[PDB]
Amino acid sequence: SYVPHVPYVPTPEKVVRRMLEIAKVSQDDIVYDLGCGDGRIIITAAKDFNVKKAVGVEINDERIREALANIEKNGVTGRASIVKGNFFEVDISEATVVTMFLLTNVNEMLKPKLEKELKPGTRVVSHEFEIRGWNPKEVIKVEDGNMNHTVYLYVIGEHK
Ligand SMILES: Nc1ncnc2c1ncn2[C@@H]1O[C@H](CSCC[C@H](N)C(=O)O)[C@@H](O)[C@H]1O
Ligand SMILES: [Mg+2]
Repeated sequence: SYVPHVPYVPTPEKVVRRMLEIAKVSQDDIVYDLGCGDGRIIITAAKDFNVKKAVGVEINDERIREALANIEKNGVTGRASIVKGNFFEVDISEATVVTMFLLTNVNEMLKPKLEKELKPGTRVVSHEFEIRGWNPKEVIKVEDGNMNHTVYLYVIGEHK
């Protein structure tokens, strides 16, 4: 379709693990990755963090096939799934943890949806990009070799 430009660029695995640690993801959680790419975040959530449910939303068909293929080869089909669609339109209200690696302007556009649909205490973790106008509970630097990454953690209902 015709959604704001957000190309496929994945979060490095070390940053993926740190985003989930920072949000304190556990078995009780329901993790949504908005724009899931190859599915690495929801697969790590299910496989390493034992989450009861992980859902990736993805609009690109080639990416959906890779993600579904990755879910199968990791054996997590029970708990991890993909929703084909525009993340702007898909209901994310069941999420207890939402992960994002998008763009600051796309973060901006998502602000009404996040506030509308997410319950208080929902944690939202963003790789690299700020949610402008919100106050993060934490801002963390993650070193992956000689690369530095910033991770933002917000908590719905304590973000303003
Ligand atoms: N409006 C939209 N709805 C669903 N997916 C989208 C989207 N806009 C971009 N995407 C997808 O979101 C992905 C962003 S790349 C980030 C992938 C993953 N969250 C990670 O951190 O590794 C791309 O695969 C792109 O196809
Ligand atoms: Mg980065």
